[PDB]
Amino acid sequence: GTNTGGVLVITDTIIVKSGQTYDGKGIKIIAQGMGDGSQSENQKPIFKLEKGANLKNVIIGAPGCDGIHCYGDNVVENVVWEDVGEDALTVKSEGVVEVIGGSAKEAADKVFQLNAPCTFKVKNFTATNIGKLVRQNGNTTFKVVIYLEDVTLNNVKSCVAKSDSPVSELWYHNLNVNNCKTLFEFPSQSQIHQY
Ligand SMILES: O=C(O)C1=C[C@H](O)[C@@H](O)[C@@H](O[C@@H]2[C@H](O)[C@@H](O)[C@@H](O)O[C@@H]2C(=O)O)O1
Ligand SMILES: O=C(O)[C@H]1O[C@H](O)[C@H](O)[C@@H](O)[C@H]1O
Ligand SMILES: O=C[C@H](O)[C@@H](O)[C@@H](O)[C@H](O)C(=O)O
Ligand SMILES: [Ca+2]
Ligand SMILES: [Ca+2]
Ligand SMILES: [Ca+2]
Ligand SMILES: [Ca+2]
Ligand SMILES: [Ca+2]
Repeated sequence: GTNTGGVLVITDTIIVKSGQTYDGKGIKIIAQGMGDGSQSENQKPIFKLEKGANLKNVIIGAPGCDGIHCYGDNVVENVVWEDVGEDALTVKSEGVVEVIGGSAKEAADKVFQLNAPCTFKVKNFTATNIGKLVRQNGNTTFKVVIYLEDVTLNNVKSCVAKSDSPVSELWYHNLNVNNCKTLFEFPSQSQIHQY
């Protein structure tokens, strides 16, 4: 990537507009004044992806702040979270959201937080030292469908995925998990399927 070795220091959330692709070309981003990457719920996202916005080829350095906010129909490709903040990426509004490539590390709690009905696919992705890979917002009963395809996880302190919704589903294909308490916390294990 042509921005590789550059560090971009930002002081506000980067807004990517509907239909646009923000291509970092390998830039590393370090956010200032947007949060400390703790579990405080009051930090800013590094990126806000409007519905139909895409993001690719960015390394997000510490502090991870509130990661990437996705408003739906978003492709997030080859994004590396060096040090996840409060959470890495949140689905804020309905649509399809795909994380393809990249990796995440050092998530004290969630990597992916799903706050609206969505189809959420994680493909060709690695994560190390995480609490949960995927959480549907606690105590909600709207439907998410999660796909984990070619995903490798190491050191999962809580679980791979958690939902409190009976109608939600998780499908996985080529999922490799090392050092994990419990793979899935859903109302019923029959919500979890391979393919
Ligand atoms: O980001 C959170 O703290 C959070 C997200 C979930 O939507 C809520 O259910 C709640 O999660 C609890 C707990 O508060 C949190 O600290 C961690 O232990 O995960 C829990 C979980 O149920 O996922 O808070
Ligand atoms: O709830 C749903 O819409 C779906 O649930 C499962 O995924 C089932 O395999 C589908 O055939 C469809 O019924
Ligand atoms: O009900 C609780 C709220 O949704 C709040 O906890 C959210 O902000 C969520 O943790 C997140 O990080 O998006
Ligand atoms: Ca948290
Ligand atoms: Ca949170
Ligand atoms: Ca958050
Ligand atoms: Ca962290
Ligand atoms: Ca179903």
